[PDB]
Formats: sequence, structure tokens, C-alpha cells
Amino acid sequence: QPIFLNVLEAIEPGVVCAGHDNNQPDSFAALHSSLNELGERQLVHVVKWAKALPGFRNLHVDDQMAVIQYSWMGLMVFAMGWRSFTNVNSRMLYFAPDLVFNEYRMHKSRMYSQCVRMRHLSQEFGWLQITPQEFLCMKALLLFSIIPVDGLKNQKFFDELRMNYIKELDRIIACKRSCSRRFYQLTKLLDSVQPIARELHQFAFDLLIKSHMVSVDFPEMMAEIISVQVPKILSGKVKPIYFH
Ligand SMILES: C[C@]12CCC(=O)C=C1CC[C@H]1[C@@H]3CC[C@](O)(C(=O)CO)[C@@]3(C)C[C@H](O)[C@@]12F
Repeated sequence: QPIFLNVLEAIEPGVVCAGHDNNQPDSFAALHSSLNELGERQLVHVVKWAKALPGFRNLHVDDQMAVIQYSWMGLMVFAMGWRSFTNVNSRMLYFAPDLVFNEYRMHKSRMYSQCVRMRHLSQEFGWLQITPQEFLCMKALLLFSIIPVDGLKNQKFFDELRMNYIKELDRIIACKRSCSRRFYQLTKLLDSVQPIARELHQFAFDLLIKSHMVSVDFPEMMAEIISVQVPKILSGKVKPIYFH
């Protein structure tokens, strides 16, 4: 009955700070430096969260790491939109308690238009009156929404898992106070995460290439993920799974 949701609610990670020094002038290098540090700290929590999801450890251990490394951008963007919605009504981007983007930061970060798309995504939680239970189920399904075109180590295991998480989603909708219309809406929202994720992937890749010239620092796990895993997505070897 409520077992699936009990689990999702119990493993939801808590607040992560970026460690940003807000006394610092808002500059390109300092902002993306803080975001990267934020990314590394969140990644640590995403790994632990994913390993505790129902059935995840049924995946080959090789596949476990890969789906986390391919889907983390979308997961983090989606969670960030939810944070922004529930904390500042999506009026600004709430990356962390200590790293809230206003319009000035959007511009200095040189990714203003991507931020606007992130704010639009954020605004959807509000437009659709997304429930915390729908949020949690949708976020779990994002973990299973991007894979190699030539499939994973144990692809059949991934397919049943993904199948069951879509089922849990229909269930959370069907257990609400037109399910058909809701499901269509939440799948469109989920799909909308991917193009955004793809823009940020491109942006981080370009930044990492010119890192040593724009004075932006990359913590270890990120320099690795962005030079080993992200190019596979930008080169089309790894592609999102779209509903529509
Ligand atoms: C997932 C993070 C961090 C954690 C978070 O709540 C939201 C996002 C989405 C935007 C990402 C940034 C967009 C460009 C970026 O700043 C860089 O590419 C730095 O070079 C990124 C990729 C750093 C970091 O990873 C992100 F902030």
C-alpha cells in the first residue's frame, strides 16, 4: 500500500549547502566554482539515495554507477526546481540556502537563458499543483530515464525496474483525491527535464574545457564525470528515454 512512498519519503536527502562565500562579488568564476562544489556535495547524497531506492541493487553494479552518472544532472535540476518552488515560490533559483540566484547572478553566470528555462520548469510545480508524493515518484523515475543506446550491462533488469517505477507513478496518481489527464501532464513535465539537462551538460563541458582560462574549479568527481560520462551523452552514445 504505502510501502513505496514510505521508502521514498524516508530516503529523501536533506538540505545541502554550497559553501558559497556571499561576501564575494558575484563573478562568473566564483559562482560556477560554488555550483560545482554544490554539485559534488549533492552527488554524494544522490549516490546514497539511489542505492536505497527499492530494487536499485537488482541492477548490475556496473549499471548502478552508470545510470547515476548519466542522470544526475536531470535529477539535480528537477530537485532544484522543487526547492525553488517550495521555498521562494520559484521566483528565483534556490540552488542552496547559501546560493540563491537573483537576476544579477543569472546574468553574471553567463547562463541567463538556461536559468530562465530552469525557472520555467520550477514554475510548473506551481502551475500543476504537483504534490510531494508526485514529486518524489517523478524524481525516482528520472534516475531511470537516460541510458546508452547500445543498452546497459543487464538491460532487462533496468527495463523491469523502470517499468515498475512508472507503475508506482500511475498508482500515486490513481490514489489521489482524470488520471488520464494527470499522467499525460506529469510525463510531459518529466520529458521537459531532459532538454534542460542537455543544455547544462553542454555548458558544463564547454566550461571544463576552458576551465584553466576562465578560472573555474572542478572537484574530482565532477571533472571526471564531465570528461568521461558527459561527452557520451553529448556525442549521442547515451540518450534520454522520452515518453512522447
Ligand atoms: C547540478 C547543479 C548543482 C546542484 C544544483 O542544485 C543544480 C544544478 C544545476 C546547474 C548545474 C550547473 C550549470 C553549469 C555549472 O555551473 C557548470 O558547468 C560549472 O562549470 C553546473 C553544471 C554546476 C552544477 O553541477 C549545477 F549547478
